[PDB]
Amino acid sequence: MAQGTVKWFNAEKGFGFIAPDDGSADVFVHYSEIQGNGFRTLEENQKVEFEIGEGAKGPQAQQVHALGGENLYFQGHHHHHH
Repeated sequence: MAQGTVKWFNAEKGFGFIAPDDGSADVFVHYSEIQGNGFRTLEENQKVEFEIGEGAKGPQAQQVHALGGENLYFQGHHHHHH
């Protein structure tokens, strides 16, 4: 297993790269391997968990589950006070 942060992901094409927490070997992401909430996509600068395997472009992220990270959205901006 491995975790990291998707450094960039092309949602249109369905591929990208993650910077693993394991020292970041630049793991290649592919939408078919992504395990999301219905989406097979990732957001740039998002935390993620995956399994590094061997692909044509080097290390490939298999079973790519989006961890998220910054989950404090829609709690501010407009009236962070009752």
